[PDB]
Amino acid sequence: SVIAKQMTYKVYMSGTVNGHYFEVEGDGKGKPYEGEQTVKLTVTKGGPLPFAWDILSPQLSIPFTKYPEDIPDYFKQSFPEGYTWERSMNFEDGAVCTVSNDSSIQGNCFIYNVKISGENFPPNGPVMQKKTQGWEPSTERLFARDGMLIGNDYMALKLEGGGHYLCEFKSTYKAKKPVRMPGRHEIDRKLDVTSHNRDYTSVEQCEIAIARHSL
Repeated sequence: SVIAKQMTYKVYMSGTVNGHYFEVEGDGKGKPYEGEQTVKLTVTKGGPLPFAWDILSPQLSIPFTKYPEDIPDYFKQSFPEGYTWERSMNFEDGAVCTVSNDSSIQGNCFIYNVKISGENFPPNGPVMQKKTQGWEPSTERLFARDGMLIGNDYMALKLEGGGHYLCEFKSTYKAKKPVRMPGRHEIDRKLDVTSHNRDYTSVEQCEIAIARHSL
């Protein structure tokens, strides 16, 4: 098996949010065929971050998605060569993040190299004021276009006080070799920061991701 029942990963993140440069490194692990994973992150430059951790969390592992047998797994198939992706996060207050990734493999361990640029978070908004309280469970909707997978997800951050802060995700996933393409399908996810030190220079997250047919 190119992809084992138990795998680890390494993530290298770098970027700028509202002009603040940072880097994050992480060690992850999980069960690719069960859609379960966890990761432990360390802020290696620019910490403590002056912005909400929640905006980094969806950039920090799609091979850990449970696909049923009858839906081709674009992500697992891409290995050993791997894939890249591009994503924009378009917040309801005009803030935008642009994200890019390379995903490769080293034995039983994935390597992710992720780059983020976030701009125009309002100084007094929930991201710069660290008032977000994690993402709601979501359903990303995916389809094939020219050997790529196109994803869209209407995401929502919880707010201190009980409101929500909306964000349109648009993602394009690109295998490095041609793979068997799936039809239209959806991935249900839950993503949670499970713990952190008090200044978020160490942070742990978990994700459950499961694919199913579209209606």
